Amino acid sequence: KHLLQTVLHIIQVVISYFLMLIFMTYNKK
Repeated sequence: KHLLQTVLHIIQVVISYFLMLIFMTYNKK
């Protein structure tokens, strides 16, 4: 049941790996 139960963790890394790039851009000192 709940196939997202995992995807959630997946989207976690990616996002956790993307934000690190976004934040830099959306940092807007």
